[PDB]
Amino acid sequence: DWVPPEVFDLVAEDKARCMSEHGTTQAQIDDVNKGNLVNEPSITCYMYCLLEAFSLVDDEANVDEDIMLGLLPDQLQERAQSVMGKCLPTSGSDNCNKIYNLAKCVQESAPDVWFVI
Ligand SMILES: CCCCNS(=O)(=O)c1ccccc1
Repeated sequence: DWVPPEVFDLVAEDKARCMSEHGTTQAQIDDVNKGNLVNEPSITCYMYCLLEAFSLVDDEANVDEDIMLGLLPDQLQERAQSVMGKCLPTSGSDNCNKIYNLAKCVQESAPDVWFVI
């Protein structure tokens, strides 16, 4: 992807901790990236965890859209803003479910945009 290699070390520790906390496998992360998302806490709570770690969402999974936009290439920022227009605010039964709903909304609307590290 566009995702530059310097992010993967930026995220490394948070990734390990989030996967550990949530019972997440790499296989599940791979699936979300190839389009396949289910409402399983091991993956949905992983995405919430990682978003939180980078201050992209609050304690109720409200998305900080400015921070979110500022971590994207200006190439995408346009298309991202468009997708957040549609898919924000978040809604759901809990923080994990809220991010499931968001991922799903983005994936349907913009395939290029919802990547998971
Ligand atoms: C727009 C898609 C956000 C969800 N992806 S992510 O949670 O893996 C993530 C990506 C980049 C930084 C932090 C978390």
